[PDB]
Amino acid sequence: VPSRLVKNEHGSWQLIVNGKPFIMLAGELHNSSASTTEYLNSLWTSLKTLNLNTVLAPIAWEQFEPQEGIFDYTLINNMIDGARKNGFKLSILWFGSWKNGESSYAPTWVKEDTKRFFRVKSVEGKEIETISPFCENAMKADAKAFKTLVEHIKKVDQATGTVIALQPENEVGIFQGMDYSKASLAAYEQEVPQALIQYMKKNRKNLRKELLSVWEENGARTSGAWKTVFGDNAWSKSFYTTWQYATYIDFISAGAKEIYPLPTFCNCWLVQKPDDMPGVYPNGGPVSRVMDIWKAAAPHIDVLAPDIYLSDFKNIVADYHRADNPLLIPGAVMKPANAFWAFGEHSALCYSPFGIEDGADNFVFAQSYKVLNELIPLISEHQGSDRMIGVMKMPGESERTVTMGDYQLCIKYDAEDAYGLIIQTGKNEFVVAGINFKVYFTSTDKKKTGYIKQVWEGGYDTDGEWKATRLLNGDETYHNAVLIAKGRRTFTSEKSNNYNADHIFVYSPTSYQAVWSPGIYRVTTYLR
Amino acid sequence: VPSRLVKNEHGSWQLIVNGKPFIMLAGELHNSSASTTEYLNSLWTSLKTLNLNTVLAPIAWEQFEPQEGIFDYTLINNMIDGARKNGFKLSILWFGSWKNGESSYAPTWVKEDTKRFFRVKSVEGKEIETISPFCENAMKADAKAFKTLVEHIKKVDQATGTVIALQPENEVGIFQGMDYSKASLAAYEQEVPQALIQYMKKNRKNLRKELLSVWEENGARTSGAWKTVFGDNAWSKSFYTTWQYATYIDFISAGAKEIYPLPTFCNCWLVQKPDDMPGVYPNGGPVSRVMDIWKAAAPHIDVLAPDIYLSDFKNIVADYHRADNPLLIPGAVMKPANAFWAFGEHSALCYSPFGIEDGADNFVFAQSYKVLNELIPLISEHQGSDRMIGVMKMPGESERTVTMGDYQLCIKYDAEDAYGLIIQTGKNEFVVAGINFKVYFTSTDKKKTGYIKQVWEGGYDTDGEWKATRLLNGDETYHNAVLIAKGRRTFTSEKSNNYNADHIFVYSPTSYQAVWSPGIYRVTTYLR
Repeated sequence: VPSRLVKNEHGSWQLIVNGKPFIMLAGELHNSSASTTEYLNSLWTSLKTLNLNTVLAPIAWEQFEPQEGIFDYTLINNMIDGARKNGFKLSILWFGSWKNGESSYAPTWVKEDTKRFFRVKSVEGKEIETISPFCENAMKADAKAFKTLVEHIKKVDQATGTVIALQPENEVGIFQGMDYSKASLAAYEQEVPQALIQYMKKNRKNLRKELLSVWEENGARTSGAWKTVFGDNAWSKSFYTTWQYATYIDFISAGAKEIYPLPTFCNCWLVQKPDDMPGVYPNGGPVSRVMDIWKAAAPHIDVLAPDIYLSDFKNIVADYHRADNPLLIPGAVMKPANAFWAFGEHSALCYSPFGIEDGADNFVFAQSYKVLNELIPLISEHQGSDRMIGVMKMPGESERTVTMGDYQLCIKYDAEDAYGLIIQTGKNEFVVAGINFKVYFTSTDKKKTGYIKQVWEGGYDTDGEWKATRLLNGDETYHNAVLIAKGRRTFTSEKSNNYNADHIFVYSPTSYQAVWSPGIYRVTTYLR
Repeated sequence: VPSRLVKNEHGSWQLIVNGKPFIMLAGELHNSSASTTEYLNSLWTSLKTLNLNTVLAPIAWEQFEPQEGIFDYTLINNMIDGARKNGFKLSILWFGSWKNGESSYAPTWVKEDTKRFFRVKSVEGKEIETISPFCENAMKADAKAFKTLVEHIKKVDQATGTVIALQPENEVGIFQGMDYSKASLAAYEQEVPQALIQYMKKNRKNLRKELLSVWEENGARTSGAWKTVFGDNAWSKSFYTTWQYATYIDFISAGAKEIYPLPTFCNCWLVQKPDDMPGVYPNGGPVSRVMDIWKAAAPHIDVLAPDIYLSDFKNIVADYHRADNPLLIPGAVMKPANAFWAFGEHSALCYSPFGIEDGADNFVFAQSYKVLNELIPLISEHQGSDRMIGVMKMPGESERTVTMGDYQLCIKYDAEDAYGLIIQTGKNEFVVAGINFKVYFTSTDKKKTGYIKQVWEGGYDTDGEWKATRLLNGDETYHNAVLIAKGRRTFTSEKSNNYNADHIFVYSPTSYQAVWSPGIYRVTTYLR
C-alpha cells in the first residue's frame, strides 16, 4: 500500500506516503462540489493557489451505486485524474449510510425500501430520514458498496498512491437520546459486549472520565445488561448507540482493509457546549466523550477525527489527541494559526479548512501552507518529541514561557493574530516559524548567561535545502536581544507615504503598504 | 403567416412563431430611439447583452408617410435588417393617430388640416393636440397608412417572420370626461350599438362589474340611447368614448388583417389610483374597466395589453388576464421578479421593460432572461396548466403554500427580492427556477410522509437538453430537508476576506464577493 500509518521513535504516528513522511496540508470541498466532473474540474486552479498538498473530496453512495449492483466510476476516476494532473493527494470521503447524522446520500433504492432498510424512529414513533444503525441490511449494502469503491481505487491507484486515506461516513449519529426502532429497543436490553468490558478493564487508568464515572457509579460491573452496567440514563443510551455505530462502521471498514488497507478515519460533530446531552450533537459519533467505546468497537478505524469550527481550538485539539489517537482535523476554519498549532504542538497528520475552494486568493493562508510545506521534513523529524511546540495567542494572553534544553524561551505576542511553531534542532539551535511574536532566549541555569548568537531568515528550496535570505542583526534583532518573527513581506500596490521618525528607536520609512505571512528563522544560541 | 395565436389543450393562448411556441423576452425602446437608422443601429449590441429575444420598436406615421401618398420605408427596412442581424424578433408599434392620448406623431399634413382632421375639444371649447376619434377622415387616413406598412412587412418578411406582432396606436384616450367636438356630442345621443348589447347579454357572467352594474342600475335595457341604457354620468361618457376608440382602431386593424393577419394588441395607460375617474387616465384606452367594450367593438384586436409601472404588480396582472385575454405586458419596469410572475403564474406571452436600451448593465436582469430562455419549451408546455405557478414575494409576505398533486409545497422567502417559478413535470418531479426562496415538500395525504428524493442544479443547453451542474445535497439542501433556490453565482473581482465561522451551521468561507441570479433546479420527491 502506498500510504500507511507508522509510529516513530517518539511514539508519534506518522503518515508514510510513497516511502516518505507526509503531512496533509489539506482542504475539504463543499459537499456538492464533487457531484459532477465539470464542477470539480472548474476548481483545481483555485485549489493550487492555496498550496494544498491534499484535497478531501466525497464520493456519494447515491451516485456511485445508482441502482443496486450497478456502479458508476465516473466521479472517482475523474477525481483521481484531476488530482494527479494538479499535484494533489486525495482523502476520499464516503458519504454512505450517514452524513451529518442523516441518510440523504443513500441511494434512491435504499431510501425507497423502508421495509428492508428500516429508519430510526423518534420518541413519537415517526420514521426519520436516517437509516437505523441497527439495520444490518443497510450495513451490508453500505459495506459492499464501500469495498467495491476501494477495490477500484486499488486497481487504478495502488502503484501511484494518489489516494492516501479514507473517511467512511461523515459525522454520524442521531439527534435523539436513542433510536426508538424496535431493534434499537431490543438492543438496549442486551448484555454489554465483552469486547467493551475487556477494553474498559485493560485501559481502566486511561478511560475517559465520562465513561469511567458512569461505569463506577453502577459498581464497575464486568457483566450484565447495558442498564445494569451503566444505569438507565442518557449516558447508557449514548453508549449502546455509540457501540452500534462504531460496530456497523467497523464492518464497512474491515471489508476494505482486507483487500487494500489505507489509513482510515471517522469524523465527529463536536459536543458544542459542555452541558450538551447526546442528541443535541449526533449521538453515536466519535466525540471524545465516547472515544473508548469507538476504540473498543472499531479496530479497523485508525483515527477519530474532530471537525472543529469553534473558537476554543487549543483545548479541543488537546481533548482529541491521545497516545492511541493522532490529531487529524478534516473540517475546520480557514485560519493559519490553527494549522501551526495543530502541526507544531500536537504533531497533527492533517489540517483541512472546510469549503476550501471558495477561499482562493486567501493570500496569508496560502503563504502559510507554503511555509508549512517547506517545513514538512523537519516537523516530521520532530513529531512526538519535546523539541517541538506550537505558538498561538488566544484573546487576553500576552506570553508563553517554555524550557527547551539549556534555554528558557519567552514568547511575547505583538498582535492579536500571533502564531507559529518552534523546533529545537540542536543543543544550541532553533528553527522558529510564524508571525507577530518575539522570542527572548535566556539560560535555564542561572550561573550562566544565555544569548542569541546569530539569526538567519530564510526557507527551504525545492530540494529541501535551507537557503538564507538575510542574516538578521542590528535593528532586525534589537542587536540580538531578541528574535522578531516579523514574517515574510509582500508590498502591495497601495501608497503608504510613511517617512516620519516614530519615537527602542528604529527608522523604517515606507513607501508602500505591505502584507505579511509566516517566516522561517534559524537561531543559534550560546551560553557563557 | 409566420406568427399566430393558438389556444393549447389547457385553453391558454400561445404565440406560435415559425411553427414553435414562442414567449417574448422583450424590451421596448425609448420612444425616439428608432427615429433614425444610426441611432437605432447604435443600440443592437446593448440589447444583445440583455438576452432579449424580441424588441418592441415604433414606426411613426409622421415619418412613414411624410407627405400624403408618399411612403418612406427606410426605418422599417433598417429595423428588420438589424433585428435579423442581431437575432431578435420585432413587435412593431404603430405611432399613428394617438400615442399617450395625443396626436404628436400624426404627419405634418394631418396636423395642419384641422378642417379635414378635426380635433378633440375641451369643456372650455379649446381644440387640443389630439385628433378626435369621431373623425372618420383620420380613421381612414391612419388605416390606409397602417395597411401600407403591413403590406410592406408581408412583402419583405412573410417567409422569415422577424415581425411577430403589431400594436396599433399607443395608450389611446382623452384626458377628459368626454370629447366636446360637435361629432362627439352627436354620438352620445345615438342608440347603443346592438353589438354591445348582444355582447353584454351573452357574456354577462364574465362582464366587468364596472359595466354590468351601470347597465343593471339602468334596467339592463336591450335598446335605447347611451344615456338611456347607461344613465347620464361619467361612465356612460366613458363607454361611448371607448366604443368609439375601439371601433376606429378595429377598422385600422381590420385592413391589415385582411392582407396579413399578425397577432395584434392595444396597450393601456392604467387607472393609476382606485378613485380615478375617466380622463385622469386616457379615457378610451383598454383599461380593464372597459375591456368588455373593447372586446365587443374590436374583434380584429387580439389582446388588451397593460403597461405596468406601478408596484401592485400581482393584483394588476390578475385584473388583465382573462379567458379571452392572455397576459401581454409591452411596457414595464426592469425587474426580474415581475417577469417570472407574469410568465409562471399567468402564462404571459410578453414581458417588456420600457427604455430597455438604457439597462444594458443590468447583470441580474440579463441572467434572468438567460434562464427564462432556457425554460421557454417547458413554460410553453405548461401554459394554463395547474402544474405551473409563479413565485414572487411582496412586502410583508412570508410564504406561499400550494398543493401540487400528491405534494404540498411551502415556499419561504429568504430575502426581500425573492422570485421564480415552479413546474410539476411529473407525479414525483418538479422544476424550480429563481432565487432567494426555499421550498419544503410534504405529502398531501396525511398518512404518508413526503420528502425530497434528490436535487440537481443545472440548465438547458443550446439544444434544449437538461445539463446538471451539481447534485445538490448535504449543506446545499440541509440534507434534503429543503430546496434552496440560492441562484447561479458569479464571483466579482471585489475582495470579501470572509473566513470566520458564523454561528443550521454551514461553513462558507469566501475570498471574493459574489452576485447571484436565478437558478434552475430539478427536484425528485417520494412518499414512504
